[PDB]
Amino acid sequence: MEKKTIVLGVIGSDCHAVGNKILDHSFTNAGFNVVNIGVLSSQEDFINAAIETKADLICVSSLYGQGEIDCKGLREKCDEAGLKGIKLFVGGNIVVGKQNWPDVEQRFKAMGFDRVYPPGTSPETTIADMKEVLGVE
Repeated sequence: MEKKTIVLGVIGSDCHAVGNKILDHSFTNAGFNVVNIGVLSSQEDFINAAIETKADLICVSSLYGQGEIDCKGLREKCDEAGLKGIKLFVGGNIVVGKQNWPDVEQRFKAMGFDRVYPPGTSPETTIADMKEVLGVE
């Protein structure tokens, strides 16, 4: 519930000249276990890194570099049910497009067990990482 295993990949909370801050409210945040999963999103190799964290909040700020394969890879990590991380947060996802976004996650977000980060993340997004992923918002 009050899980302390947040793992972030690819881009993320660093601040890629967002012009806000550094985005130090996702790193430690609640002083929980801060671990990096790595680039790409490769859920299979990150299953071995799930032994490490065993992240409840599996986030990858992968701009479709994960692909719809590895997107459906984390659906299989949930549908694994062996390893937790039923709640994912799909950072980036596509590019600039929220209001009337693609048919990609129109159907994949139909289930949308995960949330999505805007094309210009803020910690308002990770306010929701730690919110909905504790259990509910």
